Amino acid sequence: MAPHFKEELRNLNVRYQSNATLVCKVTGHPKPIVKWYRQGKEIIADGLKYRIQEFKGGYHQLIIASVTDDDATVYQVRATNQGGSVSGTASLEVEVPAKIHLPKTLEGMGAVHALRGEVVSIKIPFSGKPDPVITWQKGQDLIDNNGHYQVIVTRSFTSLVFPNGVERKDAGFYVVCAKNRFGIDQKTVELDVAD
Ligand SMILES: [Cl-]
Ligand SMILES: [Cl-]
Repeated sequence: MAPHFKEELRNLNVRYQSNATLVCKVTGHPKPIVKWYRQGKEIIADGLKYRIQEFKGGYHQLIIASVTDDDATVYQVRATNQGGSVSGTASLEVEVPAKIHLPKTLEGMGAVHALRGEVVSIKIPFSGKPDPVITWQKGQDLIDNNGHYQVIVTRSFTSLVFPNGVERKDAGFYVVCAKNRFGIDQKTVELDVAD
């Protein structure tokens, strides 16, 4: 009997830093040998990031520890005997709730100290999967790109920039917010401007 997946690999949605477990059940005679792959590159069990467990009745399990977005990909499992070889595939998607990560806080909030005319960037790392929506406000007036401010949003941070150089009036309290479907998080940064 050529190998068969009696129970196929399942797609997984797993929360960041948890362990992800991929399981399948394999039939075949002679008993198939199972290899595991991350996007087409063989995974070698090392006992730490990757562990393999096999049980009676043809069950085969891979445990991927402490899952990062790096682990969020397509996985293959292959079963092979002298009668044939077949693979199954599943995806792992890693849910990270939206979150703002202030490098430095003073008295509760972020703080940026600037001199007049300095081209300031308020740079704010964040997390979230799905990628979150980002907004900035000053107190409570939304900011988009106009003639005064520029917003940068990349995969991992957002920056509020004062491309024309800060003016004394730029002093105040800026609120940055990251939102996805696993949640919302906001933080405030105080800017002060020195002359
Ligand atoms: Cl990036
Ligand atoms: Cl000014």
